[PDB]
Amino acid sequence: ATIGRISTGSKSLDKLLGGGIETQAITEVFGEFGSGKTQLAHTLAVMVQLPPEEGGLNGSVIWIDTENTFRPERIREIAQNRGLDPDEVLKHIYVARAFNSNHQMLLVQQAEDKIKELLNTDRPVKLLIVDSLTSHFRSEYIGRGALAERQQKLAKHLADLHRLANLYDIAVFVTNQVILAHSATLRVYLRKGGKRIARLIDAPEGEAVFSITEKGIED
Repeated sequence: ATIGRISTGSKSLDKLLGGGIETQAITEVFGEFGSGKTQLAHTLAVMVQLPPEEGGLNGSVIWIDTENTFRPERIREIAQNRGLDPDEVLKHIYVARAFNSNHQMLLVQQAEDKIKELLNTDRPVKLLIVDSLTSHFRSEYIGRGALAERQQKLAKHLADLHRLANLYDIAVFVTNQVILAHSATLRVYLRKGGKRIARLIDAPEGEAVFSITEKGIED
């Protein structure tokens, strides 16, 4: 299948990304606490629901929330301010809270069932968010021996995610609060300037700049 691209809501960030985040890929955003990673996730969860000519993929969203940071009210605000019905937008976001890293891994398997269920509806899954990708792995795999073990478990989790992205034409978007290997397709470093600034890592070589607004994010 030909890939799709989901606009972020920011023209600046979209250019940095070549149009938006890609389906059949894992995009990792990483940066310190408060950089805006979860804001970007909320914005994408709305943008993907737009029709293709408006930068969306008429898609549903699966959201694996590991830090209890999903906020329906924020979805409502973003949807309303972009001309969309808040309750309809929320209906197409399927959220599961991951209790620990093992549960988080199982939730990826369960996600495949929902992806199959919606595959031939008018709104197939087009975005799968994991926020935070790494928080449970950080708290559980710690101390001598943990670097190898944690990295192996993460890699396998990411391989499961890559398979869903590639098999079912989905954009996977993951967040990571920050010498280690990484297996995401594209890594985006995000930092706070009221501006937020994004740079592609190990990959346009410039930087994108955007604001957090009532529309999610925008230039």
